[PDB]
Amino acid sequence: KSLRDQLVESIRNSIARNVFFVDGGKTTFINSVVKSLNVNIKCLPTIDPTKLPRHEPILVTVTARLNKMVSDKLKGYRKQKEQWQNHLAQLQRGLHLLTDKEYKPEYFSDALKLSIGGQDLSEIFEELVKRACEILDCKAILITFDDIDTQFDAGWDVLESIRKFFNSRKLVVVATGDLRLYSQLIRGKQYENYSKTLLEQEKESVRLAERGYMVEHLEQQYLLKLFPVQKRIQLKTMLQLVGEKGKAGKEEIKVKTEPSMQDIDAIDVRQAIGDAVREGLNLREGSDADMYVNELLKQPVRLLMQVLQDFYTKKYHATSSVPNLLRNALYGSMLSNIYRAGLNYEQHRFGMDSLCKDIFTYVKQDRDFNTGFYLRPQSESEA
Amino acid sequence: KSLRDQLVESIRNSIARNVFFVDGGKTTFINSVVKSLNVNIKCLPTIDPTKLPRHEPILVTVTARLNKMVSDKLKGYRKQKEQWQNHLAQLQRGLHLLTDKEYKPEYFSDALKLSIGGQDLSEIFEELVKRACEILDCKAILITFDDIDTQFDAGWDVLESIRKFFNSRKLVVVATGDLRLYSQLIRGKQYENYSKTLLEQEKESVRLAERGYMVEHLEQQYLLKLFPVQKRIQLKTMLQLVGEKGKAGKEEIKVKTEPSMQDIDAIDVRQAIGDAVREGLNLREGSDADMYVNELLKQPVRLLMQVLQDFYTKKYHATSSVPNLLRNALYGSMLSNIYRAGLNYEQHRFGMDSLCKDIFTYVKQDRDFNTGFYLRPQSESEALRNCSIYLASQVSENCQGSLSKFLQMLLVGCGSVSIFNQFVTELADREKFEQLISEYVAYMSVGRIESASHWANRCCAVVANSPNDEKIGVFLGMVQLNRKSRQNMPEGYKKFNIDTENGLAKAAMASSLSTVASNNLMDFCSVFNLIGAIADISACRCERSAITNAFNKVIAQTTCIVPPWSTEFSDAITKVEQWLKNVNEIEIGIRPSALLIGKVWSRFYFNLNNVADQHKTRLYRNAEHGRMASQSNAAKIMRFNVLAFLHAVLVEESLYHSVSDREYIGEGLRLNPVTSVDEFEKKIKIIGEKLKADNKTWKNTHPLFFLLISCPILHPFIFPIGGINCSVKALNKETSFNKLIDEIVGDKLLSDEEWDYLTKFQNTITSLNSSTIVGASYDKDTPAR
Amino acid sequence: LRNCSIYLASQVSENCQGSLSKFLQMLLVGCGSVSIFNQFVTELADREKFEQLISEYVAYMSVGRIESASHWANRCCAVVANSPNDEKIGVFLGMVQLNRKSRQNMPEGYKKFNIDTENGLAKAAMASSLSTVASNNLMDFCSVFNLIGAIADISACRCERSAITNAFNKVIAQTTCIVPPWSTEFSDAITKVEQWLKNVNEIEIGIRPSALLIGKVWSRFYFNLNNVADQHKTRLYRNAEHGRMASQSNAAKIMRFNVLAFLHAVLVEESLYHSVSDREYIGEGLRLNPVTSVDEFEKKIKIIGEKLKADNKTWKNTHPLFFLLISCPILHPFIFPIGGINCSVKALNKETSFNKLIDEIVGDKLLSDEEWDYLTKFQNTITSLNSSTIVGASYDKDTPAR
Repeated sequence: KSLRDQLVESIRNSIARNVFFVDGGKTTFINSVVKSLNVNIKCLPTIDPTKLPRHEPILVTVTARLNKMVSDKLKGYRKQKEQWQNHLAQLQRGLHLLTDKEYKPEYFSDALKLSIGGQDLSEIFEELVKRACEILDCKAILITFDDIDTQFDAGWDVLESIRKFFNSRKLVVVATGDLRLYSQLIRGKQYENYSKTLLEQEKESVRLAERGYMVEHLEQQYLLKLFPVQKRIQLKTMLQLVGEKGKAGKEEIKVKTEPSMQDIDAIDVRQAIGDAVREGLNLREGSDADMYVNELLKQPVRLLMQVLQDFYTKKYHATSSVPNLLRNALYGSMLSNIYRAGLNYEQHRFGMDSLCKDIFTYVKQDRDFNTGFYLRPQSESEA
Repeated sequence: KSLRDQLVESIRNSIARNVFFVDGGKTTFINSVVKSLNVNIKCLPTIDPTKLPRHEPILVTVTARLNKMVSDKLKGYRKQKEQWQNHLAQLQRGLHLLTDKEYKPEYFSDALKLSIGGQDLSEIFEELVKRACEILDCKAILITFDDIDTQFDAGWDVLESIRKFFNSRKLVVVATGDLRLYSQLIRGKQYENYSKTLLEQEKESVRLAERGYMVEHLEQQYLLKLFPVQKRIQLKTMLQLVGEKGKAGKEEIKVKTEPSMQDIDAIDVRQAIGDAVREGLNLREGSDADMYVNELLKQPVRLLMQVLQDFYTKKYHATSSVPNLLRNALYGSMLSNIYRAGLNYEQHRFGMDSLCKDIFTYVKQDRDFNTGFYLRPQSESEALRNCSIYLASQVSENCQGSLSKFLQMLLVGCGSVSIFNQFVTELADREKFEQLISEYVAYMSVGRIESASHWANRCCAVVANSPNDEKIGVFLGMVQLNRKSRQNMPEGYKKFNIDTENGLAKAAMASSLSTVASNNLMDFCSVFNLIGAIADISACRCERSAITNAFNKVIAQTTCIVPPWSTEFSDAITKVEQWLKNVNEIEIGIRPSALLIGKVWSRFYFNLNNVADQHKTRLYRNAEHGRMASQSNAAKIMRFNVLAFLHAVLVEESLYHSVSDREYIGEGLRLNPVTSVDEFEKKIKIIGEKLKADNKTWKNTHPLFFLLISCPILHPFIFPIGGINCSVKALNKETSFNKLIDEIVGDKLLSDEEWDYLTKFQNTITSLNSSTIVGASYDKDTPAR
Repeated sequence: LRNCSIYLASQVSENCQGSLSKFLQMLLVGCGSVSIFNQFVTELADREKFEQLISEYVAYMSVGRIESASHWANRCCAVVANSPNDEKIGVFLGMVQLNRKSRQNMPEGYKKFNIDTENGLAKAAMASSLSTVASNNLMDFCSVFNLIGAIADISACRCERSAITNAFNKVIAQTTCIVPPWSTEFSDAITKVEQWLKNVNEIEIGIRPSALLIGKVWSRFYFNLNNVADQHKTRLYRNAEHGRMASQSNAAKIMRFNVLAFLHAVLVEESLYHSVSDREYIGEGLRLNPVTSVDEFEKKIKIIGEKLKADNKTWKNTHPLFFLLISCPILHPFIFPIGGINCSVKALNKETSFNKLIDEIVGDKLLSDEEWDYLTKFQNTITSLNSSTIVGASYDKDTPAR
């Protein structure tokens, strides 16, 4: 992408917070960036916070990956090393601070032997990063964090590590995900600070209202802090990568419907969807088919991938009822949505007795009751 | 800053509680102070309570930093040292007191060996500070605490350490943050002291009330204690550092927009914001742009920094749509605010279907429902005030360069708020009120409209299930025409028939037809549906065939339900095809604001009720032919409803359209054409010959009015049969009203030989005059003399 | 709350200091936003319901987010106009609801209200008080609050003459608003407002009011207002027009005394509770309000008038706010309107001697004798409100004997 060139190239002249955020594929784009960086900038292997050991601070993972990169370099082609070890061991023995149930006085003696005073892990990690940058022939080390949609608790550890430890020039951070998720995490953590019995005592509408405005201000400032607006990345969607109604279509990509498809017969991408929709909905080429296609192009890119692939593979199947094929693909792809709405789960009673009741249920939650039986995709919500 | 000189200099002569508090950049100011101190006062490195190890008392961090400063000094240039060690070790071994789950007796023996008695950590730390002051050649050691906005639990440890340990001359404390946060912390800690089962037992309103007053007194005394009022620091805001309206501006600072900006080209700071706001909101230099800038200057200084930097860097980008740039910057900067309000998160469905629903949601939480569609930043709260400017940017970007989308904004968004107030609020508890809104959205199609005419069709039903006072079919902006020929008429009064109307007059007339299917399937001739029709043939396409079915959608009898709470057109199409091309070339040069669109609606909506009242009580048996100012019929009402639109657009667009720097309308007393065209004949005209002395046309300036006045759909309603006043006095305007219109449109509207019949037929309505209106008894005659 | 009271008193004292516009603001938006709620909105209201009624009353009233004082007064007209009873006359608290449809059979010369027959400043003063409320009938109210709101809006515009021009056009223009969700030709007048605004500008800076003064000025004003709403209510006879007497009242006399009720309220409390002078010049006397005649107003000005001289003081240094208000061209047409002047041998001795005292304060002489003579049997004087019919007014009996 030219947008990944964006991210690389602004990162390049961003060192001559320092955190770049990407909305949203996220994983594929992050990996592309990691590569395009290989004017030197080191890049740690992408960290997936949802796949790490559970109770393991992000600082531990970052330091371990940095240790492997530094030792792999140090190995080829000793004076430098034990003084990398020095900071590694001292960072270690200073790492009880993150994990302890409480403070015990034996840790005072640990804080009085000797550039600020004490055992502040921020300083030790920043010298560790200075170590790594001197050793690796690099200035800044790109700590890149992967999306957290699966389990967004780990996002809090990521945010705290970014705030407290990765705040340094020798580090540039690229995080990705959905900013609503981080909003949620931060707001919940901000509510955590209010004292218990205060919350159970002051329960007038004014108190909840002002505490809401207040957790507002705090969460907003937190996010403007860790994720500067100027450093946030697009990651457009599909409909933006293709034409709207024929008056657009920057960098069309094409999809492949058949096995042979010698990179010339590939029937577009807007087409594949239009053709599935027109065949399986029996809709003609009116503005209504382009309608359904437009809505379906706005989908999470995986959902479109899976529906469009199931349909066409089973279609090859059928040719060694298209609406049956599209219906099966849509049932599987939108399965969580229909199971939300209370529509019929079973395939063995699709028939049409359950179809009418499904439409009535959909109309009931879509309200409407006037154009709802059209089944046009106009509703409040994705589901 | 001179204010940091303040803090340093009062601290300097404050030692010759002792805690200085700073409201709120806090971090930058604190660091500046730490420096300005380097008459000696030692200063510990600034402590950030949110970045310390978790379970670590503030005393530990303070003592460690003091130990490093003392040992770094002690190193250069032994008798003193082991007696610093003595206090360090004894403070240590006396530090189990802060951390223990409980007391164990082995600690008694620790408290009996030997200036007060025991192992009180306060004394040991105060001697440690005396140690450090003797060693370092200083009197007082500035323990400076950094802001805690991130995680304000640590503020409690800070407060307790200040109260119990840093209370000493050899220590001066500078804390910073927001005093509401510390209020919260202290109040919660005070409630902590009340016994459990007491709290679960005494739960009368009096008990909670007195315990509230009581935690009041305690928290207040705590804060007056730890943070003396005389020692609290300003830390002004941005708007105070710059001018209010040009009558201020102490120590202006300037921002830099471009990379080169050789420390002279820096275009101010108030300017950068004013220029972003005026470009991305399309707001002109009126008091409204300085408005938005004033509100945005009051923001947390980081938010302004980030929005103002994103906008201008991406602007450099664009020059190797400004409203798109400002909208993106505002969306990112105010992201938490909009995500609070429940507005659309996604960028991939910004469009304008979600824009109208966003405005309705904002108005719902801003209450108002009367000026809310203005999107002015006036709300209770920071969150909705931010959302207002973000939505203004959304409107400016989405409506830019589109006459269809302008009418959309105007109708769906603003009307979706006005209609609700005056015709749906009479029903509505909060649970019930929102659900009434929920259907009003669902029925109105707000957020999911197909077409503007569809909204207007549904608007007819909503408006038509409330009015009273003799039950006439003369509603807000419409006339309910009789469709059953079962009523005994005086004179030539009879039904309405679409077949006797011809060509464009029929097409214009049929666009306004609206059928509502409650139980009687009436038919309304409504101005909204005509406006909705115009929106639907404004962005179809270059085709002539596409215009054809665009007609057939709005021309055809459109029938809808009341809410759940009560060949022959050949030349007209070329003409609409004509005017659409005319719109297409030159609609792209239109940058409206939520202010302009809201104010055009305000005039239009107001002018509408004057027509709904003045012309209501003038439906006589001979009032037809509308020859006079005090005779009205179904044709005169509709003509002035159409004229009310065009006048509203002309006036506000002469005032609030960012295509021209100034008004061509003049400083005058501004009225609406209700029963005659005095005011409309006027303003066009006074603008008409000013444009020439200014060497301007109706094209370059006043685009929207020019496109609307030139619409063939509107022309039949402008000079209908029986809607033209025929007095010697009244004609001098109306004949001179015609000329001005022709001169703008570029083609001459009615032939004299068509003009003569009017004042003594295609493209002119000839059957609405004698169409009877429901409830109009039509039994009385016009007054004489 | 006791601490909050003194804090808010300090807020009022600081913010209203040196500003006649902000003084009227405090007075109207703040204090009125409380009284109006009591007497016209409490009849509806549970605590959950009560606060929500307040929440809309704030939201509709624009309390906390007002654009202009006239906007508040326009919304105040609707709130006041959805409760009164007892024969359903259009004589409300501080206002008159004028008929706008000429469909009613009149005795005598009674007819509509028309703004076109009024001229120059009289028109401008009259049109400022026009208020339209759009519930279902779009009536028109001539309200003292909107006139006070108008004065506030042309008190802090600026030094310009053009800025005053559109300041007029905002308050002059037909202002139309909804009921709450719970029911060329002005050339010389502008120079004059431009005149009086400069007069205000030099010397408004020397005005330091208190929550006590502002609250007490409102208390007198608000009280005087209901005496006018009752004494003049039951005096609308067919021949009560020309207002020649104390027991004959019309739409012009009611409004004049509503304006006089304001000016008297300011004069009295400001003689008592304004920190610009150490003492009162009003005297230890029994203190009444001008309701049906100007006995009390002719009085206090005067007793203050010649005390100021023995004390070597002027209406400038002492009693600033009253001096600025009495000198406002906007108010003058309502002071001596046609049919609002009592024409009894007894009653005139005050009113002719009421005129002199006013001229001597303002510094310019208000009406020419040859304008004064027509009054006591025309620009800068209201001549069309006398014969303007009021809704509900019987207008059938003329001064019922005994």
